[PDB]
Amino acid sequence: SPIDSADDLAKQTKIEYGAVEDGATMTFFKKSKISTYDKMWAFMSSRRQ
Amino acid sequence: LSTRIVGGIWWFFTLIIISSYTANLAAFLTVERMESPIDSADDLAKQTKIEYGAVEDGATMTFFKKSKISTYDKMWAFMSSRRQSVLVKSNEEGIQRVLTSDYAFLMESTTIEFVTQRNCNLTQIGGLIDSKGYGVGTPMGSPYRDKITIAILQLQEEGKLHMMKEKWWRGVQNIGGIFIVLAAGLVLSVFVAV
Amino acid sequence: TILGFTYEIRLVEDGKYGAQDDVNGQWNGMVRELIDHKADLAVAPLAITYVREKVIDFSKPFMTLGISILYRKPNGTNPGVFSFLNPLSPDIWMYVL
Amino acid sequence: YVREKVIDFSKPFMTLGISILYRKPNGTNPGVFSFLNPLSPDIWMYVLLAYLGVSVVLFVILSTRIVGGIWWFFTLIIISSYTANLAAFLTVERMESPIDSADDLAKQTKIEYGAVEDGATMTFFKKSKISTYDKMWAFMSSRRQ
Ligand SMILES: C/C(=C\C=C/[C@@H](C)C(=O)O)[C@H]1CN[C@H](C(=O)O)[C@H]1CC(=O)O
Ligand SMILES: C/C(=C\C=C/[C@@H](C)C(=O)O)[C@H]1CN[C@H](C(=O)O)[C@H]1CC(=O)O
Repeated sequence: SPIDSADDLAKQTKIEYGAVEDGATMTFFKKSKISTYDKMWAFMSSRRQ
Repeated sequence: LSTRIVGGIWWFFTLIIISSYTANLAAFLTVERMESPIDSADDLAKQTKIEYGAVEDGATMTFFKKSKISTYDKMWAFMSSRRQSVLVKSNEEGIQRVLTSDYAFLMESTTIEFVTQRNCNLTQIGGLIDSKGYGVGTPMGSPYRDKITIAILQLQEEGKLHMMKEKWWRGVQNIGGIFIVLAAGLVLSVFVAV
Repeated sequence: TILGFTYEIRLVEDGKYGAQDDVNGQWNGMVRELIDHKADLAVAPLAITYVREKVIDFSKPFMTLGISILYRKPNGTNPGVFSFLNPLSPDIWMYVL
Repeated sequence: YVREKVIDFSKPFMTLGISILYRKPNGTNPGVFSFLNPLSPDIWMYVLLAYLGVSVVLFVILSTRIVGGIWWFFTLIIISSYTANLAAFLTVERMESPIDSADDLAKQTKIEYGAVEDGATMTFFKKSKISTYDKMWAFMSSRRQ
């Protein structure tokens, strides 16, 4: 289905997603313990390059 | 000769139309039947579209604080992230938030049983996540300090506390429309037949 | 009926089943009500909490329960005729006409 | 190792593993003895009334062409709807599968699964680092009571 949330961004790994390396991004969900943002952090750190 | 080809063209054109309609109807019924509602606490532990919460100032929040379940820990992390935004103090504030907004409210089974007897629009999800007792504190040397397990336990065995508990809160369609359209077509055919 | 004692049921002055403040360490609410010269005897259960069970003579709970989720339920129906009302456009029915 | 560091064991006379006992999927066999394996009988009563109305129309009687067209479209819509419902039921049947491994049990939370209270199996799952067994142990600790 159409995505409409970051939860479905965490669910769907076919669409690649990331952010800026340094700054507020990649630090907010790095320290976060919410499972959606933790899975998104794991996916982004898997594709850090 | 050409009229037979014309009728065959209409025949498989109508076949193509009804095959497309059958495919769309099958897709709609499949996506409707594939959907599932919330039926566990792990649904709230994973899905973050529906915001949730509890009361403030401890009680359940203390069990969130010292949680070791590692899914209840995720629920505590989300609730601490949304402590200032989506969280209420009393039970009635969260209960109306369930009815108004897409909100789920974590409570004891007694109050949830009370509001589901009160309103038929409410439902209970999940079993006993954290086993919680309710009692009455007692003086030192009080008779009911020992008689909570002796006399008040005997009143519970006689069900008088259960008598108070049971005293206070106690306890097609589109096819028919298609048939209506068919009857209207029968009416039109009789009106043509006059 | 157990004892025959006299009692005056009264509202609490804080309105809280109070926990502590970790910036101060003092325990407030009903826990402070048992230390602020009202009743050294325990009164309120504050449900079950571990430090609340460390109060002077916390009795056994008479009632047992658990924590679950209250959630409103969704409901919907499809009355009338909806074979003509597919997610496909009515211009397909115009093409049929 | 929690028992080996306290008392002494011999060499094992036999070796074994831990696996899943489950009820066999043979049984609950659908047939015409079991009711409502096809759809609801209200639609069948409605099409019996439709055939009765068609017989009434043929009794009381260009116009027959549009009677046949209306009957053709009505029956075609009803059979297409039954086909779509049957296809949706078969798709949600084949979409689910019987459990074949531990991760298959870990994904589907419809079937409850646990072990013996404080046994060596639950001790193994508590001290497990693989994510499938960690998820299964998290599910077991969720329903530990
Ligand atoms: C896009 C961006 C920085 C990008 C590149 C360089 C200059 C850096 O990260 O230092 C900013 C935008 N404002 C953010 C902040 O204020 O932290 C910062 C990173 C972000 O987008 O979160
Ligand atoms: C509403 C409430 C706690 C939340 C906020 C304030 C009012 C407080 O007691 O500090 C209480 C009511 N009785 C429960 C208890 O004794 O633990 C607790 C919430 C509940 O679990 O229903």
